[PDB]
Amino acid sequence: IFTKPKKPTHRHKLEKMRALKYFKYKVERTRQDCPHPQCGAGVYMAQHKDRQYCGKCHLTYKA
RNA sequence: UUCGCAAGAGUGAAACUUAAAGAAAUUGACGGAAUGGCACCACAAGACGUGGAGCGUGCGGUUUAAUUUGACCAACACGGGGAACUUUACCAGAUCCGGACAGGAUGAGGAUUGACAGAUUGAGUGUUCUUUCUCGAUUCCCUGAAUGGUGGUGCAUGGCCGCUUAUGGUCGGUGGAGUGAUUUGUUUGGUUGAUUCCGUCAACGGACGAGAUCCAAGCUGCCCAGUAGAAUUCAGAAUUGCCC
RNA sequence: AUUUGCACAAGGUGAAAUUUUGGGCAACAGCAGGUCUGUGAUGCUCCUCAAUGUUCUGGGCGACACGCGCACUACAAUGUCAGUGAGAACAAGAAAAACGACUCGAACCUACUUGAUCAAAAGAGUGGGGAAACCCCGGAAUCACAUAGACCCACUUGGGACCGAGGAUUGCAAUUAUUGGUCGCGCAACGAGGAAUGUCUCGUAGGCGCAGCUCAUCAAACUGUGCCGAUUACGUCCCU
Ligand SMILES: [K+]
Ligand SMILES: [K+]
Ligand SMILES: [K+]
Ligand SMILES: [Mg+2]
Ligand SMILES: [Mg+2]
Ligand SMILES: [Mg+2]
Ligand SMILES: [Mg+2]
Ligand SMILES: [Mg+2]
Ligand SMILES: [Mg+2]
Ligand SMILES: [Mg+2]
Ligand SMILES: [Mg+2]
Ligand SMILES: [Mg+2]
Ligand SMILES: [Mg+2]
Ligand SMILES: [Mg+2]
Ligand SMILES: [Mg+2]
Ligand SMILES: [Mg+2]
Ligand SMILES: [Mg+2]
Ligand code: NA
Repeated sequence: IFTKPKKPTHRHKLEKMRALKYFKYKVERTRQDCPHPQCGAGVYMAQHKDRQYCGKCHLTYKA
């Protein structure tokens, strides 16, 4: 017998057009690129309401 | 019912129950039955102990969430088992899939992987949520069947080990004897640790085991040493005579 | 003892005199002996995604009124301390398709020196060794000492169990003391052990250490090794 609720398995979410919202004829990238040279271009830092985050190298820029 | 003084004797069922009971021989095993041998896992002559104390360790019991389990001469410092984590098989929790593959959904208008921060939490563990980034077709979702398991069953097994069993034991062929199971060979005697030999003989011929082989140790030959040593010369240095 | 034969007993010879000594191997039949906890040995069966798989965290396998088997230490003067001497043998020792340099280095063992103008245990350097090469002339302790040393028959300078404080080391982690080292505790029993019971015949028993093994750390275990070394019998079938 267990008392804690069962932990669900993590499912990946999606935006279904996530590349469109990164860019903005003239094209501008709405996401600041990763300054880390290893990640390079094409890796965009996340835009959280608190800080910026890189998916590859986990670099974090606090506001 | 007859006989008897009586004890009883003669005569003599059935109901019911039961698959054997018996008989003679054979091979084992056993004997508080004989005979001959043998062993310090036996004794004799003894020696050191153990059993008494403290402590180490293993086993049991008790306790515990768990105190994981096997083994009870031939279990108990034994599983090479002297476990802090691991080991670990037990207990309280928490991850991962290491469910290949096949079939069917979703699916690059994205199947999926991994994560900073703040919460969850034992965890500064993305284990889960909020949040979005990231990786891209490796996964994920469902059914089947696979996989792994110090899960069971050693009374399903292999292999290995222990023990019977440290003694001298074991088996055919052909021949003899019995209806046969079986027996002789494989033996009365002496000898040997020895079914070891010598003799004897309804046997003769063999095959294992014992012995032999093998490994060390003690004596020794050859060979050999800038990875072993020795002796002898010079050269240096030390003691040097009255001392008690 | 002997018709013979097979042999035996003493003594010679000899390093060795009867399976030379000690081991290894060891038949045929078996046992419902043990092992499914060695294996990618294995049949059947059980679990299999909040798993009996796997990993991680923490506990446990060590818990203690007790019983039992094995071992270690003792009960002291054939002694305990303190000092000095002479003196073994088996043995072990370091690493990669990875880490740095560019094939070599480091892991392992050990010697020497310092620490040290002041305890041990440490900590550090400098070398050496792939092991007949370094350790190493392997300074083991039982032992010895005419050491003119202390103790003097007492649970005592026997015994060293239990426990308290300091400090060091191994490890990612030492609390349930990991293990050494220091000062205390010693007033914990134990003064030779009932009934029963184990092993042993010569370099043996007993006593004494040392190495390997398990091992990052830890031996009262085991597997070997050497050292000091006897009493007794060399017989029997009374017991098993
Ligand atoms: K016949
Ligand atoms: K037999
Ligand atoms: K002390
Ligand atoms: Mg009558
Ligand atoms: Mg005898
Ligand atoms: Mg026996
Ligand atoms: Mg044992
Ligand atoms: Mg664990
Ligand atoms: Mg298995
Ligand atoms: Mg069996
Ligand atoms: Mg078997
Ligand atoms: Mg016969
Ligand atoms: Mg005889
Ligand atoms: Mg005979
Ligand atoms: Mg145990
Ligand atoms: Mg003392
Ligand atoms: Mg052991
Ligand atoms: Na099985």
